[PDB]
Amino acid sequence: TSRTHTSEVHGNAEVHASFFDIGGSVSAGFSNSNSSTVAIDHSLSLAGE
Amino acid sequence: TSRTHTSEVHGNAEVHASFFDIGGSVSAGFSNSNSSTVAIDHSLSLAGE
Repeated sequence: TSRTHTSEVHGNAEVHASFFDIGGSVSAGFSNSNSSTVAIDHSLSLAGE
Repeated sequence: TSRTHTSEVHGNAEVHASFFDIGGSVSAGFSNSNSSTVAIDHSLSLAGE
């Protein structure tokens, strides 16, 4: 059982160049991810000697 | 318990082709993280010999 909480961000860039228009930008934001993960695992093991 | 800190660099470049439209979108990105990773694991066993 894992209540794994990951809080992230966004960041990039972008520019524009042309015959007419020159522009730019920067991508920016925020994030928060959480994964409510549960599982189950069975196992056999047979050993000889 | 755990605490992931995933960082990143990037560098990108795209150009779109149209009739009278042109432009180069050269990019670069970076996005860090402040996470929280935790889990509770149970187990039984039965070793019969």
